[PDB]
Amino acid sequence: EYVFESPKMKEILEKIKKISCAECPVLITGESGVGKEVVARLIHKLSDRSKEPFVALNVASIPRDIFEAELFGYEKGAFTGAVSSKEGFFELADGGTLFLDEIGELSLEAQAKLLRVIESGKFYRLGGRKEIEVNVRILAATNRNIKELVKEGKFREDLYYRLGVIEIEIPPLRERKEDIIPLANHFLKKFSRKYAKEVEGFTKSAQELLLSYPWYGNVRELKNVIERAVLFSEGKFIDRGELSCLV
Amino acid sequence: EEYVFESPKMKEILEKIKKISCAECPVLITGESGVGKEVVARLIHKLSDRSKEPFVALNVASIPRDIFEAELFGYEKGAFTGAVSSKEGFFELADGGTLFLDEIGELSLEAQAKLLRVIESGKFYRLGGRKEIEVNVRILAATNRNIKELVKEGKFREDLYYRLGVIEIEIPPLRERKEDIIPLANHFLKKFSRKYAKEVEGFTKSAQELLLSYPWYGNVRELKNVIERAVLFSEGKFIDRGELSCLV
Amino acid sequence: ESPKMKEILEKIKKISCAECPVLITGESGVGKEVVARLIHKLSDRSKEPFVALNVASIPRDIFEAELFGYEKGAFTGAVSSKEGFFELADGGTLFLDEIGELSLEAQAKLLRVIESGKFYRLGGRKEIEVNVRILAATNRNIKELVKEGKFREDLYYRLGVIEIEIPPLRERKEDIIPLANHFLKKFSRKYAKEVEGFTKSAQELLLSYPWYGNVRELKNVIERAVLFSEGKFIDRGELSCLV
Amino acid sequence: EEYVFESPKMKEILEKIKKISCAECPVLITGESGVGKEVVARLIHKLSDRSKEPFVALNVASIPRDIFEAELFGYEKGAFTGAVSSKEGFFELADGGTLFLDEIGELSLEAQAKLLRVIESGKFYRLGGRKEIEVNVRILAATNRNIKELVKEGKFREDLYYRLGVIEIEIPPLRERKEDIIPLANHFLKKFSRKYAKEVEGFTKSAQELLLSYPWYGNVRELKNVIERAVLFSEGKFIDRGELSCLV
Amino acid sequence: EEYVFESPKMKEILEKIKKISCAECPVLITGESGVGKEVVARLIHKLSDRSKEPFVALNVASIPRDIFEAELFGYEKGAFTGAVSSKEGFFELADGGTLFLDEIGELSLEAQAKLLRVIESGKFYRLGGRKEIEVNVRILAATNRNIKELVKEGKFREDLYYRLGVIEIEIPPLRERKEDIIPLANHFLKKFSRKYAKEVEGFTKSAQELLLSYPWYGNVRELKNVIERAVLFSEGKFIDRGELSCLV
Amino acid sequence: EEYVFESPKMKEILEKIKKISCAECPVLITGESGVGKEVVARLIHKLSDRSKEPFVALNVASIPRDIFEAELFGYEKGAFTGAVSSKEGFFELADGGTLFLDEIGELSLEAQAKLLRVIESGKFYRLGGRKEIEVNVRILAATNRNIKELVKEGKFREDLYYRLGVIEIEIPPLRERKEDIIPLANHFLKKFSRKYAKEVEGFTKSAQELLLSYPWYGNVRELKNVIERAVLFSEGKFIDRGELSCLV
Amino acid sequence: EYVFESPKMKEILEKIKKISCAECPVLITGESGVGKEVVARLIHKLSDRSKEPFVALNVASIPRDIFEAELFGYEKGAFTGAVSSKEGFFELADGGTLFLDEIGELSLEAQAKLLRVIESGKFYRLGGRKEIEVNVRILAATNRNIKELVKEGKFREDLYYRLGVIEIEIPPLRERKEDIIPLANHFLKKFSRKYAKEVEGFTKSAQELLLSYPWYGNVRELKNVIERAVLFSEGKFIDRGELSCLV
Ligand SMILES: Nc1ncnc2c1ncn2[C@@H]1O[C@H](COP(=O)(O)OP(=O)(O)O)[C@@H](O)[C@H]1O
Ligand SMILES: Nc1ncnc2c1ncn2[C@@H]1O[C@H](COP(=O)(O)OP(=O)(O)O)[C@@H](O)[C@H]1O
Ligand SMILES: Nc1ncnc2c1ncn2[C@@H]1O[C@H](COP(=O)(O)OP(=O)(O)O)[C@@H](O)[C@H]1O
Ligand SMILES: Nc1ncnc2c1ncn2[C@@H]1O[C@H](COP(=O)(O)OP(=O)(O)O)[C@@H](O)[C@H]1O
Ligand SMILES: Nc1ncnc2c1ncn2[C@@H]1O[C@H](COP(=O)(O)OP(=O)(O)O)[C@@H](O)[C@H]1O
Ligand SMILES: Nc1ncnc2c1ncn2[C@@H]1O[C@H](COP(=O)(O)OP(=O)(O)O)[C@@H](O)[C@H]1O
Ligand SMILES: Nc1ncnc2c1ncn2[C@@H]1O[C@H](COP(=O)(O)OP(=O)(O)O)[C@@H](O)[C@H]1O
Repeated sequence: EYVFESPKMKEILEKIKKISCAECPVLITGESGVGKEVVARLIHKLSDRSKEPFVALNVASIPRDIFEAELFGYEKGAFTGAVSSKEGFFELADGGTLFLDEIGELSLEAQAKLLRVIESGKFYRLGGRKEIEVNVRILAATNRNIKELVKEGKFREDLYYRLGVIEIEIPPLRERKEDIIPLANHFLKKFSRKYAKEVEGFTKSAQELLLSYPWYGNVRELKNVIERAVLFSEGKFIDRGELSCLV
Repeated sequence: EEYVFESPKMKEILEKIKKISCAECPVLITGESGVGKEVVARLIHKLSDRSKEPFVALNVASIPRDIFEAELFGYEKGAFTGAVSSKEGFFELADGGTLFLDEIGELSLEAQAKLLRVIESGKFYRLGGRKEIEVNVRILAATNRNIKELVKEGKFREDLYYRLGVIEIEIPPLRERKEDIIPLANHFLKKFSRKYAKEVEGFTKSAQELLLSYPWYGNVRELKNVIERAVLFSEGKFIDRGELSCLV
Repeated sequence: ESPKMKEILEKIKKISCAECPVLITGESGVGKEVVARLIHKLSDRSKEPFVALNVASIPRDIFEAELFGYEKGAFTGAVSSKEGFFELADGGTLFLDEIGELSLEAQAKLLRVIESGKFYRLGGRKEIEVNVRILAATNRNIKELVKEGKFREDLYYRLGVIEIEIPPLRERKEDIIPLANHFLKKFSRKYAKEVEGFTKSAQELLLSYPWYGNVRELKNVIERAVLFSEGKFIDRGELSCLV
Repeated sequence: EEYVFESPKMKEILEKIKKISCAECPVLITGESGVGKEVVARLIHKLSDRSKEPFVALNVASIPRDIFEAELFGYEKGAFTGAVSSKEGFFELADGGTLFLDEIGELSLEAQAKLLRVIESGKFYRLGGRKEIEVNVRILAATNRNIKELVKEGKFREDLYYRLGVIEIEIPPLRERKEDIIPLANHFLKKFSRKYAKEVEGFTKSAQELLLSYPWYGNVRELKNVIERAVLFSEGKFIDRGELSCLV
Repeated sequence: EEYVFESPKMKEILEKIKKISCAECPVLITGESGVGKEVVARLIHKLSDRSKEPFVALNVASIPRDIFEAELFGYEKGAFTGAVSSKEGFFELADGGTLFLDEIGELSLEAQAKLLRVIESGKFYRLGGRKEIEVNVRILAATNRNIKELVKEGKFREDLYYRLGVIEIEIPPLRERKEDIIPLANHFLKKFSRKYAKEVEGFTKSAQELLLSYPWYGNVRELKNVIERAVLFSEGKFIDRGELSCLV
Repeated sequence: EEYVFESPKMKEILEKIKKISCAECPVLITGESGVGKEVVARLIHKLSDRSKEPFVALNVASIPRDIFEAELFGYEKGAFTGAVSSKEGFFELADGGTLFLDEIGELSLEAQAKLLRVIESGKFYRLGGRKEIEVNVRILAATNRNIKELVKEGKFREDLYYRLGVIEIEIPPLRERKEDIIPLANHFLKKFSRKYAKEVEGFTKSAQELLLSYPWYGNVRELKNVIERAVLFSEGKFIDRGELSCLV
Repeated sequence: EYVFESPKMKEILEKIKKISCAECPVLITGESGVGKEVVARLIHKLSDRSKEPFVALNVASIPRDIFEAELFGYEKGAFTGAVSSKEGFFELADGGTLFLDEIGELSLEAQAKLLRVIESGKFYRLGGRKEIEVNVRILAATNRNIKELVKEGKFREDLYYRLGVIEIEIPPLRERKEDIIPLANHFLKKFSRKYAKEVEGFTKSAQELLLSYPWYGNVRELKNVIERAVLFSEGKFIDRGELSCLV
């Protein structure tokens, strides 16, 4: 039950419905805390392979050394800390969608490998000899500006274009004020039920504030700001009171 | 007897703790050295649902940056010359209970990440390989530095900030909680006057005003030590500008 | 269908029935691979395997390693012997994409093989023997690198025997439109779209557009159009905006 | 055999040492390289309520920085390297007794931090261990460097000092306690005389003076050292400028 | 195979390569990339008292510095390689044989020295070892650099230089051996015309002259190839300015 | 063999030696390069209560700083990077005898520090060991730098200098002992005249004046060599102004 | 038949003869290939222990971190792999002449430890505990200027001077013209016999050329450049033309 009631969002939602029934890689960009994952997540549930696996893996939480192998996999002989070939996530999510967060953290080496896989659907295991071919619906995401990284020499130009087929720009909460009040209201519901609190909703005075806050964290920060406000809540409503504590 | 909270902003912070009771979202505590951060964590946990459960407090500074990512989590055998057994973890020891990471800013980028992954997934692996353990530990970070700043310095992962920034408590230095200095004074005095066996009863309007004026840069940490001293050299029941001045 | 590619299809044809290395120069996306991939199909060995490896998808140091194989502990971390991608491609054809990334050593080793067929698994004492069809394809200006001492002179020359310079799409106008269709046909065919073709309206911005990304960017831009396509045709609208 | 406390300050200190011994907070001893800082500590122990309990004393610079925390708190099976046995770390070795940490300023911020915790909690985890060890250690801190200076350079944990600077004892150099120079000189004279089997009964006043006109950059240490040197080169029953002048 | 030594100097070199045939004194060969050094080495081998013996030939440039010494001198167990049992090395491989070092210039310094010994004593130390390995190797080396300036530049050990150089052979470039050009040219053509099965027989005075003219900076190597190309793009029975110009 | 002390200060030392050879305190022999600094400690041995005990003489500079602590105090088991067995530190070697550290100038601030302990407590720990070994070694510290300076620079623990200073003993260059110079010059010419079987008995009057002028910066040693050469190129029964000239 | 028929050379030959009878260190300087090792070798053939072992050893071709251990030997445990206890070349050379060549390479700690041997004649087997005592006649040599080095702080001093005692300076052949022509004939004669060649000598034309060459490779270039000429030799002699190809 995810929210979509703003401008550029009820539009993106469409773009999702139209895309899903595709098989080319989608690229998602935006500031951390806008939906990227969610969006990617949906682009899956609607996709013709919704029932298929959704291997969503973070690129910033993984040692570069592990990742490159964690993803494509290895073969006895390239890893001196493990002997036995484990299938990379690619083979794991065979026929499924593979979402990589913060793409902008892929090795100039990983990226290359990636490209070859987006197009041929083929690749070699790390230290592999047999060409493994699979069926993965890649879903890039990132908070960083690729085009800027492309010039810095920190990212493959030809990898970007191939992902730029379907690109989705997620604008920050601060530019979807039509989302703050609905989302917030989502959250206030989640938590009010999660911590068994008789909290029904925000007051006008409060609703205003929520709309004025810049929400740097965006959707994320609001998620927290309200779990926090739900707990701090004393009566049935929330206004300038608990909120100001934060926002 | 009891503990000490009486100034408005703290009269408050106690409650915030009380409300947070029924929760488990990580908590980010911040105040100058000595302000009572680690005293709040401890209280948050005494109040959380898992009070009876363990409290695994670990100073992130009390361990060389190169061995933190070996003791917090754990260690998979033969990955570093000499391993008597894949190393357990403070995370694993704190499983089911609280894990109070003190002085967060002192986390290596590598672990800052590795923590994030465990704050969301809750699963972790000791070194290279995969997760094979289940840990249910409530994160409680406390730092005396300003997190936000560190974020523009790149020394602190932002996403890890907002993740711990679910509930955020900020302890104001003693010098702003003046209503606390005095009451916090007799608590201590009374404490050592016991442990140390001195007929000390209290302070003199003389000294009190002194205390209530001193800035206490190691707020409360200082106030505790200062007074532990002032009691040791006590002859008369009361303590005045005399025993404090030559010290403060 | 072109002023230079309808010609190249002949050099390829007049070559395939050969056995020496074929350099393939041109910007990113012209078809450097396709050509080679092709060159193979027409080669006396097209029935053999076509090992295709992206020089830059494997860490510099760890290359000669892979590409030429090593024995047991011939170095840092090598548990058990391995086969050089070359060997894998014995009899078949090897395609080294972006020859520009080969360490001055890899080059050094490459050459010797291309000139003797014999080499030494990295850290090996028996000389292995092979017959492989080398298909090099960079997008850089080797001749420069050579000067900047960033590439071996002699290596170039030996590869430069059969050089096939693929000009961009901004120099093959003849190919912009025929291709654009080829993509629309397949993309329409795949994404259940009732699209027939372009309107001279879009066929204009098309043949005009710089196409720095070459045939690839196109094979992309189109797929984007075929998706964001509505009716049966496309025009300045779809093509403009996101492109 | 005995001890020399005949100046104004020392005999004053020999009295604060008494008022303390019957306590248990950490005491920080400052003073140049020779004022007999250890001694003053060992004495506060021979008057303390655990005087029969052990007196663990270690030289903070006699163990490489890296092994220290490990040594000071111990470890078990495993650790970054070479750790293969359990060493209950010095601390425990003195549980109930007294720990003399020689020249603090050499501690690593890690150790400083880890220590500061033990001082207050009295509990700590073996490096690489999983059990919360508890001990009742009397920590006596001594250093020849100026801590406060160090705090500025950020070469020393602030709050650690405040935690040790409870009981601070400033032991001046010899060249400021003159009153002891001769009483002392005698003491060493008696001793080394006995020790080396000599007929040395005193110093001429020719010498009695050299000894007062020396800065003794090695307060007491250098004294004791000079004298013994003398008593050996001595010939008569009295030692005068003649023998000393070679040295002092 | 037929060797094209039909020039005034090359015809002379060959004699040298012959007069030199009866010894084992190291040989240093110098010339541009492709004037056929390895050839002249190979030939030096084929005419040497140890022709029916090995001829190991590695290209210093082909081996990354990380592994070369180890690749050339082998290593002993527990070598600086983090691997088990001892690997022999190209030197031993060439035992009794003739080792050919191509492009001597890239030889590391520590390397050149080691090499310097083997040339004298015939002994060397498996990387990270102790036993002293002896080998009866004939050394033929060559490079496309002018040594002296590397000796001067202090990039190439001096003494070393004066050690191989017992016998030195200068292989001029093609541009100074026009007498080889044409003959070479044919042999190549005859060789390719066959291998590829064509009807082409020779070159026209038209082209013959272009060939004699061209500078040939890729030396013989480019020749063999430029022609292999022609023989490829050959239609008629004779190759003339027509094809030769479409390239060179 | 033959001692040589006819000179005011030498002769005085020789006595300082003797008065000392009845004590087990640390003798900090001071002095230039080749002023007999060794002989002196060898002598302070031949006359000590343990002249029969071992005289362990180890050059604190012929042993690399990292392995120093190793060989000195000793090692336990696989403690450091390259440990295979339980080996005995040098101290132990000389247990009941004398450990003569030639030039404590080069002592890792750790060694120095770790050296102190041994000096006083007579006990020490084997690097990486748990047991506290104890020995009674007579330490003969022979530097040749100005310790006091090093102490300033910080390059020498201050309390170490004071623990070896108990009997400092300067040693005057040869330029400040013209008395020995010619005796020595003779004590040698003899030996070497014998050893090399030369019919040379002594120097001319001319000669000896030089042997007096010359400032022998290389001192006694300096002389020894220089006479040996002389004795060797010697012709007549006399070595005159000449022989000692073109070499001085 | 070793050559010594010129001024400074016939002179040094007299210094060698007197020396030999003497077990003292002897330093040897000169450019690469003047005869240092030859001299070092003669000082031994003439010493009162010529019948003894002459441990010549190349310092540069020996892993710096093994030298000492090689030199002084080691006792078990000395390092990982120290199974038994080997005994350095010193004990190898005992009773005779060891000969470090190019001294300037010893490590500081090496030069130190080296020293005490010169004086005491004792040294400690790496990680050893007993004093090993040998009777070796060190015969250092070098090509670098030690003096200059000491300054830089690369080479201990005492060791410098300790060896300085009898220092021998071999002069470049570019100053021993009198030796040239003689060396040549001895050389030609040699190879001319090793390869069964009809060579008898050189022509005035040749000779003059010789004596005109700087011989940067001093005596050790002349040795090659004659083996070369002796081979390429056609008739009975050798003139400008054959040596010009080299010189
Ligand atoms: N559009 C949305 N509607 C409701 N909740 C959302 C929405 N977007 C994000 N969230 C919530 O906010 C958090 C931010 O999630 P995420 O998708 O990972 O952000 P990002 O854009 O950085 O990838 C999620 O845990 C999710 O539950
Ligand atoms: N509000 C308080 N009431 C009573 N004691 C307190 C209070 N705050 C701090 N203290 C005392 O002050 C000391 C400093 O505690 P701590 O919170 O751990 O420091 P920090 O805030 O830097 O982590 C504790 O030993 C505790 O007993
Ligand atoms: N001549 C062509 N005909 C049809 N499609 C082409 C042609 N040339 C290139 N393409 C398309 O453009 C892409 C360029 O591919 P590739 O072989 O990798 O060339 P390059 O190595 O120059 O980038 C291919 O995926 C292919 O579908
Ligand atoms: N007041 C004193 N009376 C007798 N001896 C003393 C006195 N003070 C110091 N000493 C002696 O002086 C030397 C200095 O000792 P120490 O306590 O270790 O000083 P510090 O720790 O300041 O360097 C010791 O031998 C000690 O026993
Ligand atoms: N004299 C010659 N006769 C016939 N072929 C030659 C001759 N010289 C060189 N070649 C050929 O020319 C190419 C250049 O070879 P190579 O000996 O490796 O040159 P270089 O060592 O100078 O780099 C080789 O393929 C070789 O077979
Ligand atoms: N007093 C002396 N009488 C005879 N020989 C001496 C005397 N003092 C020193 N020597 C000789 O001088 C040399 C220098 O010896 P040493 O004591 O080791 O110098 P230092 O220890 O100062 O560096 C030795 O050969 C030693 O035998
Ligand atoms: N005086 C000489 N008499 C005969 N041969 C000599 C003489 N000097 C040098 N040589 C020869 O020249 C070569 C150079 O020898 P060497 O002394 O080792 O040079 P370096 O000065 O570098 O040590 C030797 O192999 C030797 O045969």
